[PDB]
This record gives sequence, C-alpha cells and structure tokens, in this order.
Amino acid sequence: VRVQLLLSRRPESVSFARSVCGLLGLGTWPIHCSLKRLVLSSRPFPGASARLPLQRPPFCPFAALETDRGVDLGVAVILQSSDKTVLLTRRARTLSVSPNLWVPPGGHVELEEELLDGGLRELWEESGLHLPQGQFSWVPLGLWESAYPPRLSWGLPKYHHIVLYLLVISQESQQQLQARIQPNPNEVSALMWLTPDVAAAVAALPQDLPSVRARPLVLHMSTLLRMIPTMAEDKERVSTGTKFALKLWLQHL
Ligand code: EMC
Ligand code: EMC
Repeated sequence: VRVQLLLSRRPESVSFARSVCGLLGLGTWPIHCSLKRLVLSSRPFPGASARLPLQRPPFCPFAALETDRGVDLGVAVILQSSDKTVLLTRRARTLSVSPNLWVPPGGHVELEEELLDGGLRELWEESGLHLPQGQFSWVPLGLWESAYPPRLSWGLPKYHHIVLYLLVISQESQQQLQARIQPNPNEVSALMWLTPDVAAAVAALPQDLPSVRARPLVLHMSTLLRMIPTMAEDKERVSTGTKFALKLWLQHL
C-alpha cells in the first residue's frame, strides 16, 4: 500500500526522496486524508474522511536533502483503557530493524484492508487483545513521516513511511485488559501501561512497572526519557513517533 498527494486536483505518487511534509506545507496542519491508497492534501477533497496533524522529526533525512522504491504506509495503535492508560510494547530483543524500541503496536498496512482493521489486527498480532464489538470507540490521531535508518547520521534511508496513529478508546479497565493479554515473544519482549503524567513527561515518579513466561520489570524514567543518538545504537528507548502520538493523545484528553 502506497501514498499519494493531491497537490493539484488529480493525485500523484511521491518520489521517495521527497519530504511529504515539505510538499504539503517540522509540521503541517490540517492535512486532509482518505485511506481506502492513503491520500493527503493540505486542501479538502470529496474523498477525505479526516483532518489530521502531519509531523516529521527534526532529524528527518528527506527534509535534510531538500529510487527503485516508494513511500510505504504504516498504522500504529494507541490503546486507551477505561483508566486513561495506554499500552506500549518494546519490540522483540531478537533484532533486525529497530530492536528494543518502545512503540505502540503497529506495522505495514496490508493491501486492500481498511485502517481500523490494520490497527485492530496489528494490536492482536502483538498483544493478542481482540476487542469485542461495541466495547470500544476509535479516532485517528495523526500522521508521522519517518525512515529506517532514522537519519543521515546512521546512513542514507532505506525505508520511507507515513505512519498513521489511531487512538482506540476501550470501555474496559486496564486490570480487565491486562488479564486477557497474551503477547508474542518473537515480536515483543515487553509491555507497559502509561498514565497521562508519565506520558506527559515522555512526550515533552522515578520508575514504572513485564519482560518476556512473565518476568516483572522496573523501567526507569531515565530510559523512558532517553533521546535519539547521532551515532547508531539499539538501546532501549521510546521512539520519536510514539512521542508525537502520546502528545496527540494528551491533546485529545
Ligand atoms: C513546512 C511545514 Hg512540514
Ligand atoms: C482513514 C482516516 Hg485518513
């Protein structure tokens, strides 16, 4: 699944090297979009279902520079409990493409699947939370242009995504939710729940509560506030897009 821009009134694919953010404008708002092709435009259009914030990290490789590939599309899910807490997942210790990142569960949008289905699935592929009909609302939060490797300091970029974060707001408690959680060891090595105050801190109490059966873990604010390096390194920290997402979640509240 790819990404197109309505700069005129007739859409076009984006060339990979180009900053989507730049073509539409560190951030731009509101951005009108439809996922059905993700379509983006600074201007409204007949198809569009949401007006969203689009941001890039200050270290974006494409904004710096201003081709057998294109601009992929990812989805990631911010799952809020009845208790106003959100789930994060540390990516599996078992390596390859961004290991030990705390990120919300997410990944490639499939091909022909709707957005909520990509989220709700990716949630399930990682946490094994299946959400029962009528026991959750959802709202799209925003759009985040990213790369692997993250920035010029780590290499020229291979991957180029637009990530759409969803907020899935459950009517169930964290107790009730954590109960029926059954993660996949191969995809995630740790799960945690964030309060607003901890999220507020991460986005902008010295320790928060398993690693993976289920060994308990004390994650230290130090870790959760760790910033991104210049020189590559796979150290346990919270990704820059997740920070954008969590900021957005707080705006929502
Ligand atoms: C020039 C605003 Hg991404
Ligand atoms: C499907 C919300 Hg751009």
